[PDB]
Amino acid sequence: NTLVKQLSSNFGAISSVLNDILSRLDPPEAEVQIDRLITGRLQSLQTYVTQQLIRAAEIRASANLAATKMSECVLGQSKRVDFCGKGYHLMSFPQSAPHGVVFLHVTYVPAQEKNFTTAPAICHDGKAHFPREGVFVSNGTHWFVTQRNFYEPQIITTDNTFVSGNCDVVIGIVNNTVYDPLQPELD
Amino acid sequence: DVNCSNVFQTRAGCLIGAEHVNNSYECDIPIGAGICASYQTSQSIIAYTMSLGAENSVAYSNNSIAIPTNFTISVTTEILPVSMTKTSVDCTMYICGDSTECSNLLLQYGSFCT
Amino acid sequence: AIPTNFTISVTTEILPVSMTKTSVDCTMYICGDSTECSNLLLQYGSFCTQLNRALTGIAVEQDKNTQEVFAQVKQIYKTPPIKDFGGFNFSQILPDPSKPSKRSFIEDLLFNKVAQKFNGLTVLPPLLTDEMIAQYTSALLAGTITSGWTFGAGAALQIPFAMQMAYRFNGIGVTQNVLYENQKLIANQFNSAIGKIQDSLSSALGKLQDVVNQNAQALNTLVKQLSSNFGAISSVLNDILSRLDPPEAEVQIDRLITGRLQSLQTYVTQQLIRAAEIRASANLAATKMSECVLGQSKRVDFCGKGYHLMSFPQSAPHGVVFLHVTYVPAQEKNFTTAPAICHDGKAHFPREGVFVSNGTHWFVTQRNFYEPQIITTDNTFVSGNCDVVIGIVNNTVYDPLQPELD
Repeated sequence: NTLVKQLSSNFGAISSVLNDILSRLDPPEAEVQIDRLITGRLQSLQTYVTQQLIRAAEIRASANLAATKMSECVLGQSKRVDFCGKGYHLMSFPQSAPHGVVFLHVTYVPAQEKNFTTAPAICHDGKAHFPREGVFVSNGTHWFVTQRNFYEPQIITTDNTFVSGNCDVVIGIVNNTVYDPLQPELD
Repeated sequence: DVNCSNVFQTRAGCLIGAEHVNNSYECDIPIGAGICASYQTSQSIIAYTMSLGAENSVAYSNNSIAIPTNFTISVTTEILPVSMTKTSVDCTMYICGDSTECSNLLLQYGSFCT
Repeated sequence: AIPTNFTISVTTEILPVSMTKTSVDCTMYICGDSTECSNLLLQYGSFCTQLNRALTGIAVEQDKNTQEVFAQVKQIYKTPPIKDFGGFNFSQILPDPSKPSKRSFIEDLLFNKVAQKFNGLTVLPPLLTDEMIAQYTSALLAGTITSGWTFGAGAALQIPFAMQMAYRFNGIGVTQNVLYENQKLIANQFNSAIGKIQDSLSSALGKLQDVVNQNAQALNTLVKQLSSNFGAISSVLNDILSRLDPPEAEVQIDRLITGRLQSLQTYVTQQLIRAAEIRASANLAATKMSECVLGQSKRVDFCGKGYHLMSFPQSAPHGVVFLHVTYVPAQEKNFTTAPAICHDGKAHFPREGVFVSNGTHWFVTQRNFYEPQIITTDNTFVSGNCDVVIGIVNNTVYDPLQPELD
């Protein structure tokens, strides 16, 4: 609609019609009137194309950004933090849209939580025990073992705890016995 | 940029028609200098300071860790453009019409329209 | 070569998220305390109408970039009252209450380094002040030393820093038991790395200064154009009308209006190009906020230089300062390795480590640290015979299942 208004503007002349200049004015003296009309429109065309090149860069930047999310969030699982939506992304569902695309991410965000006591290490017979990938928790006096996501207490055995020296090197290490399933198997 | 009932003089401007209160609410209409305006409580246009969020703190401990017990499933929606419309502009039709001398002067600027 | 020692190094990175705002109007620039100037400006009103909609379209994007980098959560977290963070002393990144502003000592050190409106060069004031930006940076540093990565994806989960530091160190392949055996060594190297950055920033922020210089340089260009004649004899509109009548001065006023429209189209073109660089840099800075600060990103040459463990975002005028914690090994030796070890006709392949030797005995350790461990059957597994492997040595396995039966 902006280019339509340029055809009606006189640009300092007496009329914006090309046929009107060659009717009321002689051709030998009409060269100074048509030149101002053409020059006034060339500045509008150069500005129009300049704006289209800038808007094309924003669309190109959005197309390259959406292409990475199409080959990672949809095709495969992206382990990045806050990339495929907002939370632990699992799978995506791309949907079509006029002059665009709509993404449907399925995140995994926990809900409520509780509070339990922990310990950096557990000392048994002078050997420091460390978890493999879990975290030592405790409800009452009992010391259990769970993962770092869902609350699933288990029994602290020898398969989840490994020795790594003595107990006089860990600052703030507690003292608690460790159940050994190998002993009842030999009895 | 005017030096200054319900007159409020801030670092961004001068608003006449909104009473400033000591309470802080959520932002809505941005004005400047971290001051927003909204239609809240009779109810009229009042001025206040925008709220940056609910101030809270986490009790730091040395022998306690929070373990989540319940998990939920949330689905989000994002909008990203892909393409737009395509147009075309020609010098022989937009600049000149059904004339003859108009196309003669355009030949001198043929490199621009090309 | 298996590394035996580890060091802690902190790198810096200056990236700009925003700039200065400036609004230009055709009224206080092209026209004057004159009367005929406005009449001619109505024929070229379509050019100035786009200026009032293109310059304002940049100011709405500068405030939007600030809501994507510094605005990540909806809760304002504060620092805990206990200053004991597991042996690590935090005071350089925490806001000092004795200071008049809510900024730390590092944020206050970089702040010291970082007539025109009468001609139609109005400056729009920013929305977010310098006090509200420091509040968002304090909430990110509070959740990092406490939670770390659980506050940005749900509720805040409290966890001591002694056990949280071991989780950040296991993201490279090293076990967690090594951190507890050298807890005093990491605390001495972490505090020494902060002193090197503090002394370096007290005696160069060129990424945030060149942007301001380019803004003021383009403003002086429009000032020089108003004093020119553009083919006439004067520049003030109140001087030409006082000596020439409007019926005869129309050949000079049109040249001044046209000669100023070229500078407006050139100035608005450079602002749109510089806005694309700030918008592109804002998307890259917002990505590192959710990758380096939020979570442990294993990307190479992305969160500093080397193995990344944690980050600490800071504040900066028209920018953002990051403090990554890199990991680089040092002091390595030479040991003899072997692809596999044959026992009673079975090739034992490792699971996560590699066999090492010192010329006499044969040990086994991981891929990132030298830990002298005996050859066990629980750390390896059999797979076929020994005549299908090109390179394999022969050594007796201790077999931990033998002493258990005695």
